[PDB]
Formats: sequence, structure tokens, C-alpha cells
Amino acid sequence: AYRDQPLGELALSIPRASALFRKYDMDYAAGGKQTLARAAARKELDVEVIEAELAKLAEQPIEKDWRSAPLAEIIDHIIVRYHDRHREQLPELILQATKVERVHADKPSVPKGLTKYLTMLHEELSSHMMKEEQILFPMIKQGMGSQAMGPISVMESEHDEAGELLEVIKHTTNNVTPPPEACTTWKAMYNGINELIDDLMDHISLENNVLFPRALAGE
Ligand SMILES: [Cl-]
Ligand SMILES: [O]
Ligand SMILES: [Zn+2]
Ligand SMILES: [Zn+2]
Repeated sequence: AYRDQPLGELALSIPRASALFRKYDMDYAAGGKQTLARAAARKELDVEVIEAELAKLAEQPIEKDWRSAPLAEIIDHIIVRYHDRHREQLPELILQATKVERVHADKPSVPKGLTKYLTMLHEELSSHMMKEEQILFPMIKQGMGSQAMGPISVMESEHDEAGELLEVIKHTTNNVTPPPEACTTWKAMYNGINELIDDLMDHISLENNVLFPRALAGE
């Protein structure tokens, strides 16, 4: 009964479901409590077809399941797999976008504003991740997860803001689709943007859907 399940649980229980939800622009990361039914209905999508596709993915080799993993292990995974990679990814994308916007300034397809939006994302995500690393993650490791309502509500609000920047980035780049006349830098940059989006949604999903609720529950 997949349509009646929350998007968060689906993304965390079925491998490559994340990419499927990315394809349909369903926010399993910050909107992970919403049922598939409501998500699909809002987008005028055929939920039976989506239920079928999830079933196909569900037959595949059962991946690493973070839902019951120890919180300290989730934390260490986040820091290394996501926070450190974002800190490397964003500066590079910023350089590339600066070049693309300059070199192709005359083209109507140029993603005007992209450098600015990536710069904002980098600045905001950097300060956010530092707060997590300095206070929230240590407090959870030190058994104070049940006391983290304050920081968690702020971090979740900031996750929603990161989502809004991702939407603006997607809009500016025609849903990260390079035009016919794009060359190697522009195409490679769009591949990097898709990778950043994929990673950031999975990162936010792991925080919002696993780490934060389990921490508050005293696990
Ligand atoms: Cl190019
Ligand atoms: O984060
Ligand atoms: Zn984080
Ligand atoms: Zn976060």
C-alpha cells in the first residue's frame, strides 16, 4: 500500500526510490511526512504507475538501512559523505558558473543568476553545517538528543530554505537541462549540480527523517 506510506519511509526502505522521487520532483527530504498519494495527486501523476515502479526497485538488492543504525554512526556518515563533500563541491560549481555566465552572457539560454544562487547556498550551508558539527551532533552523541528540540527546529527551518534555493537553481537551469549549444564546462557543471542536489536531498532526508526524530525520542 505504497500510496499510503510517507515519502520519507519509501526513500529510506527502497533503493534508488530517491532518484525516482527526484524525477517526479517529490520532496521526500523536507516533505518526507507527506504520503505518496497526496504528493502524486498534487502533481496530477498516476499513483498506480509510481506504485508499480517502486515495486520493481523493491525487488533489487536490499541496501544499507539507516533507519535503525546507531545515531553516532549516522552522524559520522553525514559529516564525511555529505558535509565534507558539499564543502568541496560548491566552490568548484561557483567557479564553473562564473565562467559559464561570463562566456555565454549573450545567449538567451545562459543561466543568469546561477553564480549568485550557488554562492548563497554555499554561504548558508557552510554556517548551518558548522552549527550541526559544533553543537547538535555532539549533543546527540553525548546523550542529550531528547533536549535538542530548539536546534532541531532551527535546522529544519534552514533545510526548507536550502530547498527553496535548490528550486531557484533548478528553475534558472531549465531543470538542470543544458541547452543544445552548451559545451563541456556547461554540461559538466550541470552534472555537478545534479550530483549536489542528489546528495543534499539524501543528506536532508537522513537528518529530517532519521536522525532528528530518533534523537528527540531518546535513541
Ligand atoms: Cl561551455
Ligand atoms: O545539514
Ligand atoms: Zn547536515
Ligand atoms: Zn542540516
